[PDB]
Amino acid sequence: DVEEDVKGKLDEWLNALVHLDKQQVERIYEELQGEMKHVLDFEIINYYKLLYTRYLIMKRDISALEEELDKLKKVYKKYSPFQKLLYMYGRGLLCCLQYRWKDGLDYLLKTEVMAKEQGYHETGLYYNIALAYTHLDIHHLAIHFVNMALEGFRSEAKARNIINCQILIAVSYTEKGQYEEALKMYESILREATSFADKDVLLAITLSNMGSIYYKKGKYQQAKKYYLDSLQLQKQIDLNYLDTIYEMALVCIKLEELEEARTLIDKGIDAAKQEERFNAKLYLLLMLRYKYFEEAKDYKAFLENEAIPLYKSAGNKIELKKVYVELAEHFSSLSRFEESNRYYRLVIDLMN
Amino acid sequence: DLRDVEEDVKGKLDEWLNALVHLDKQQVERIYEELQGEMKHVLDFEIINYYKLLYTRYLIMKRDISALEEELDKLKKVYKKYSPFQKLLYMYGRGLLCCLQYRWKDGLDYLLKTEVMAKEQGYHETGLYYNIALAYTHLDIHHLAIHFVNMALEGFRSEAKARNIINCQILIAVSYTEKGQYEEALKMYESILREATSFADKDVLLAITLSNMGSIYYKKGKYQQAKKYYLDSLQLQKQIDLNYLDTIYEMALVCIKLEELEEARTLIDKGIDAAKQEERFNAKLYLLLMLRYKYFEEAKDYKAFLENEAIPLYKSAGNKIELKKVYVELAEHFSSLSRFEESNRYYRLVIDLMN
Repeated sequence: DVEEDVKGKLDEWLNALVHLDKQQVERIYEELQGEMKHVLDFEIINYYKLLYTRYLIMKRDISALEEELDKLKKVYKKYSPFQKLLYMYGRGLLCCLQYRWKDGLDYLLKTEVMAKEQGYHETGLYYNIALAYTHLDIHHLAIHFVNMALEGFRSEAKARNIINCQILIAVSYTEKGQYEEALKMYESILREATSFADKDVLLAITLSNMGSIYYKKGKYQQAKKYYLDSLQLQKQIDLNYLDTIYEMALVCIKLEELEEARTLIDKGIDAAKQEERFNAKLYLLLMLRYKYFEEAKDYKAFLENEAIPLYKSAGNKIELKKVYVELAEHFSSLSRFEESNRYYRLVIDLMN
Repeated sequence: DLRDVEEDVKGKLDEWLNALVHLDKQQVERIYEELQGEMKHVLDFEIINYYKLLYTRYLIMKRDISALEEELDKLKKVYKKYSPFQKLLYMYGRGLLCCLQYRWKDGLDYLLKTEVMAKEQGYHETGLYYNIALAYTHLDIHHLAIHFVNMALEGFRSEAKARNIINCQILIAVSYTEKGQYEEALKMYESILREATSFADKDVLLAITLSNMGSIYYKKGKYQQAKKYYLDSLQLQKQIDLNYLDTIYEMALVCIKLEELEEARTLIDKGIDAAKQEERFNAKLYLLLMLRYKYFEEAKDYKAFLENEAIPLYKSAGNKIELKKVYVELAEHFSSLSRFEESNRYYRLVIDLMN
């Protein structure tokens, strides 16, 4: 009977896990570990076990999540409709963390239809669904859920999530649509003045995209300022950082600033050798240096003997296509259209 | 009085809806002719337009594209002020319109918005999921195609509609075929060979399966098997339609690989005359005509037909899939005539269509 407070304590831990109050999550997680050893009601135990999976995604532990999620898998039959709900939710987030967006979406969609049946709501769910749809390129459905997520997030007055939705919205309308509508969304982010944790991380991304938008619009001077501001906001060395440098180095070329361009390129290269995680990005910067600061004779040489054989290792995306097009454009520029056709045909075979 | 006249019409309109959703052709035609004698009595703006949107679905079922536009272009400006369900009917009809016109990318765009409106109104249609996946198939986006058939599949399962369930299985095996997994697709088609016998239209199910199987044996290299599966498919094709033109076009290619040109030459002429009759087959008519010129007409005449008739036709209608095919043939042609610069030109054009 005394474990009915733990039942309520498990519900309190649920609130801290939904609104992501990490300071409250940790104190309850510790308090429970001592009290969870005594209680032996499996509708109360499996409650904690599933909330732990929710705790694991907050602690970004994929491996431990996979372990536990596979354990609860067999016990799924005898769960409560709400406990059944949490399992489907956890696997969705797992696949999202494993970037299996199609598999995650299936789980997250079931997570929605269960929540509706038993009359349960969580604003984070809509966001994840929207993030799922977005990362696998379904625009209309992504926008649908990200609005409902945004509506709920405004009612909860959490500015961090507000921007996250606004970023997604602006990104989607940028992928296929007018930039003037996407720029105002980014502009709305900058005007926003509620200071929170890692707001500067979001602004770094916001500025990075605006730099890209204005780069496509031809407005190079403005784009460079946005790239510059982004870089100085960036505190990491992640993939998003190497992108902005590569993009900014392009702007310097457009603005007849080959010195600043090469400097940025060299820094990108030096920062890319650091890890094998972005080994692909490394050669993108090399190609850029051969293209503008080396002989075209050597640029072709690097593309044929270094670039192409590198992307034998899962360069299947734009990277390998990029190398083929550049070579194709190279020969057709020298009016040597035969070799140009050869590489052009390879581009078609790749985009099968 | 006039008031109860409409009350019964609304009921009869809702009945016409379910017949148009569950595809009851004999029931659709029945209510359709009945409504025409009743719809001239009702004058309610809400009810009249409700009928007009439903009438579009009739035109889709009757596959009357030329009349399908006129009804939609008549509503393209004012539909925004209708009831929210009338919008969904408009977006849906417009979506399938693009599909019937082989503008799948545009069709998908409308269908996806239709699904968004579906969730907004608390009303979904399992048939919609299928069409979305069908559009996703022609766009070669198979991972999303598979995503939507599974929703349609489980939808069709709960609705106990075993016939449409098979349609999903066929579509699944199609994506697997394009995904390179030929063996798992064949074994999937064999399972349909047993399932087919349970339905009335079994002969049209076999013709499709035997066709798609023959296509797999064609991609493997087993051409002698390819013809046998195609021949059995054609022998069941007693109805001249889209599927007929697919089988007879694909078989012609098989007779080319088997160096049986005379039979291939015969098949094309039969397929050409078939497509000339109904103008819904213009896409495949000029596709069949390209085969006629590629092998049995001189190269210059083949080139002339591509530049002056093929491209203009596939440019008028946004049938980019076929326009891609024409560009490659022109690119490969000039490449043989050592006119690489003009060949190179078309290679740049075909890449733009893939982005």
